[PDB]
Amino acid sequence: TDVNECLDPTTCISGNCVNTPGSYICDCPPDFELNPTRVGCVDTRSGNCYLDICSNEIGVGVSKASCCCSLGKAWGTPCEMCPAVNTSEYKILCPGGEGFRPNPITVILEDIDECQELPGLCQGGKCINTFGSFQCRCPTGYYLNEDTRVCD
Ligand SMILES: [Sm+3]
Ligand SMILES: [Sm+3]
Ligand SMILES: [Sm+3]
Repeated sequence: TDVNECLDPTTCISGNCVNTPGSYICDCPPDFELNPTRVGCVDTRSGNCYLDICSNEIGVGVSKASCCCSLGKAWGTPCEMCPAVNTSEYKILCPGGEGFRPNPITVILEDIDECQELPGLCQGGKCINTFGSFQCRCPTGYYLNEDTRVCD
């Protein structure tokens, strides 16, 4: 008889498993698509990332997870609000919690590089990417405005 692999927790990352004879299928939620190896779901669309809500663009042409699993509050056009951190939506979009996103091809979790993807988080300063976060240093004479993310 068949193994019901859906009882395995590593099965169908960010997706809904449906057991079949042989292995199983992963049903991806709306806006998500199955990766090449069929072990999980990822949102592969591109869109702008916004700090407020759609305004205050901090990233251009980035994925929704890179935006929303970081400091973004809204993403894309038409504007989609990032899911709140305690919802099932956030669990699906950010399976590794804050600061990380699944590789669009291997679905392996990787650190989001905020300096490469969301430069607007440090307007006018020097950004250093870190594991799970990033650092922003404003040049001498300027200070980080926490609400706008602009050195001054
Ligand atoms: Sm099976
Ligand atoms: Sm829902
Ligand atoms: Sm990072």
